[PDB]
Amino acid sequence: SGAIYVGNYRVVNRHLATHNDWANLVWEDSSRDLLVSSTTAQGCDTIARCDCQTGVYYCSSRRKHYPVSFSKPSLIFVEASEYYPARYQSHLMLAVGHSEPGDCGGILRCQHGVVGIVSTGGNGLVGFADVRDLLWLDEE
Ligand SMILES: [Zn+2]
Repeated sequence: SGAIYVGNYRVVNRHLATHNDWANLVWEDSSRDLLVSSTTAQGCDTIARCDCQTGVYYCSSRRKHYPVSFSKPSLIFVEASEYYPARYQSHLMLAVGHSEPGDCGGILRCQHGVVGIVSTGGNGLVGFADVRDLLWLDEE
């Protein structure tokens, strides 16, 4: 589990979105595993605006933050998980690292801020749903 809180926005994995998230929907995209809902309170996370390929992610299943290299956001074929079939996921970045289903929502961060959240795992790879292209999170 985990979210990003920027401005009046809450960013979560679409497959973990709550009723309250859907009842306050701003934007969602199944192909990215993302959903954004509106918040009453201001959040304090900063979204990275960059093309970094190194950062640190939180892995809840090891109680650890791991420094990783990660790939460019791309359309990647992902094996079946407990929450999606095998499919193409868009705007996904991979690193070599541990990722359980419960690790979804863990933050990947670089020097510029939050890059994205854990979305995929297996075969010794962790996949992150990029948010750096969602420039509208910075405004309105
Ligand atoms: Zn960066």
